[PDB]
Amino acid sequence: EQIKDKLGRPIRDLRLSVTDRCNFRCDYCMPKEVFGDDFVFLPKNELLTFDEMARIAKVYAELGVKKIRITGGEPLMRRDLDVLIAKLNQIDGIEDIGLTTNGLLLKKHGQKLYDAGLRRINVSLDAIDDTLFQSINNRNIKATTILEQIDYATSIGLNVKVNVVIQKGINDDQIIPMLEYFKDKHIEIRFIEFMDVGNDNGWDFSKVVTKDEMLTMIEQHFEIDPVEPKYFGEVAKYYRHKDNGVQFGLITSVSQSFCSTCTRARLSSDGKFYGCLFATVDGFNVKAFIRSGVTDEELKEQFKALWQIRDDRYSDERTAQTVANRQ
Amino acid sequence: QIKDKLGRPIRDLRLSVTDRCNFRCDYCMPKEVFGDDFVFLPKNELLTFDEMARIAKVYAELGVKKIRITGGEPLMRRDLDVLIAKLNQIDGIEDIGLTTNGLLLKKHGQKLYDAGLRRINVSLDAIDDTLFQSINNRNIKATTILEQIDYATSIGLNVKVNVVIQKGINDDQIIPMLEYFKDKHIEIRFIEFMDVGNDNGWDFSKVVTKDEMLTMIEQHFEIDPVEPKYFGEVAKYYRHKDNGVQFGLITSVSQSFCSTCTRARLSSDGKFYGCLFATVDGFNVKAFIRSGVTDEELKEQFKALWQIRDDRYSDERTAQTVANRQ
Ligand code: SF4
Ligand code: SF4
Ligand code: SF4
Ligand code: SF4
Repeated sequence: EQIKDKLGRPIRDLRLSVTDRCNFRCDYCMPKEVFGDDFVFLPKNELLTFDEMARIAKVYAELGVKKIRITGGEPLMRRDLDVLIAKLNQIDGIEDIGLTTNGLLLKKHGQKLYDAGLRRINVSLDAIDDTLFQSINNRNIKATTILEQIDYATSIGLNVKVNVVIQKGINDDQIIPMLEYFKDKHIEIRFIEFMDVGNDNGWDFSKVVTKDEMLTMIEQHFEIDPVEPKYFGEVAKYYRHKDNGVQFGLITSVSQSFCSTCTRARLSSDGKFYGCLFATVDGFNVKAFIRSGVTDEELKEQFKALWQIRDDRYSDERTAQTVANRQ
Repeated sequence: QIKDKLGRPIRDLRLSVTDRCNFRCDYCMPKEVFGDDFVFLPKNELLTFDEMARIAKVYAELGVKKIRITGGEPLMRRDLDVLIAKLNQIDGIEDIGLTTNGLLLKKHGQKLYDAGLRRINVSLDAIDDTLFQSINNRNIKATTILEQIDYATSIGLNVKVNVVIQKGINDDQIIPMLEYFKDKHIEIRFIEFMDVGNDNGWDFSKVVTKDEMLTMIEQHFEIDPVEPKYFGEVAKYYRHKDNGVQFGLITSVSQSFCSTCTRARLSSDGKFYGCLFATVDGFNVKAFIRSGVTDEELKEQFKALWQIRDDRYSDERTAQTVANRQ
């Protein structure tokens, strides 16, 4: 029931990638140069079905999983996503189901999602200036559009948090406007440090605004009290606006790596297992495993086996290398 | 550049130099355990200053740049100045530190300075005179150690103060001690208390975390964060907005830092440990060296001990505590 990996970390979260498609082409994720006109995405049948996803989640739930986060791609591009949600909403032990999206399709699908049980979403928005944000998504989408979508999602009863990845030299200046806009809207926003491994290969701080620097900027425009961790392994450092009372987080993904508390399992859109967001090599083929015909007991012992040999710790590895890189 | 099983390099050597002490702290060398009964290590079963020197030279070639002298109380070791001198003559040990309870600084502090000591850390767990004797159990007033800190400063020694905080015992010293050392222009640091429970996770009942520590301080003081002085700096630093004196908070438990841990350790009886915690007896350096061995062979041996190191005791606890809840 509680299974731990080789670093003593229990399994708690399941990340389900639902598609390899996206409606954006953001330079650090799906740059046009690689996913341009030529690129073949997965054939529809090479994706896991909703039934398969639900059966996988049922079994991980028996091994201690309690949260599932839906990702892609842009998840909202996957047709009938609401059916997935309904089926995950029927699984004992799963207490939270989240989704992250760029939000463009929230007016089109939000209600169906909500109807099937979706209550929380994370929206990725890397800027609030329209011209900057188009330079980031590369698909001519205005930030104003996404603001509108966020307000729709809110209006229908979704709780919305925003995630912002900051790259020094690109969206530095988005921090204060975005803090402001979402303080107004009583919405929790979170600024994430950019992860970029140089040639050495430790962390490339060239760009890279750390939590510490970000904080220096913030405190000059807003008056703030830190907010004590709700629980023990909690990733984001939170701070409160004295006003008001509205929270925002800072995610020290590079300056202060958190592999020691990382309880996350991942299934990719092509149905393979990964024990870390980074991975150069193909994972165990869960998809082909279950398609060969297997019992639930068989699946469960395989997921258990996969977690018990997990020792991923990519960021810590980059931190140790970075330190070693001071010869 | 030699690295361990977690890609951590060797950069720091901690040289324990005695097993003796002039205090008898309840939490460390209580009179129950180390009474007047106790036979400490005989002179001859301690590493000599020459083997220590020898071991530093070799570690230095594997990348060690810093040496911290400890023990129980380092200043009870014989002619500590002669060791400090020899260590100071090795390329390329850049730094030598020493942590003491400070009692003997008026006695030995100039000898040490003359020899090359420039930096020290004084352990002081209280500033209140009554409380403090209840801890050190040898009738030593905090004020006595304050005075030693002052003398050490007067002769050029750069001083820092380490306070470990336990919840039921120490709490109320945070603020007075920040006030006293802010006045004197001395960096003080408050360390979180490490203590494992039955379930083998952290025990927070005796902990005042960094985060809670900061709420007590921000009330009494006007404060700014201070950017890490370098990636993976351990102590979180803050400064008084007037004045400009910095203090530190060390998050032992609320945030394990095993991933940056580059510390090799040698005990008073001459054993190597890769971690401050460690049940089993460590590889016996004193017995090795004392047979017939060359520098190249010593180095090979240290190089091998380090390449096989996987210690991460605090992360282990951290992960367990996450597993326990629940
Ligand atoms: S929207 Fe998200 S998934 Fe799509 S390219 Fe941008 S970062 Fe990637
Ligand atoms: S780098 Fe991988 S192992 Fe570390 S916190 Fe991120 S997902 Fe977890
Ligand atoms: S002074 Fe230090 S070594 Fe001596 S008993 Fe106290 S804590 Fe232990
Ligand atoms: S617990 Fe051991 S490995 Fe971890 S930082 Fe402390 S001494 Fe180093």
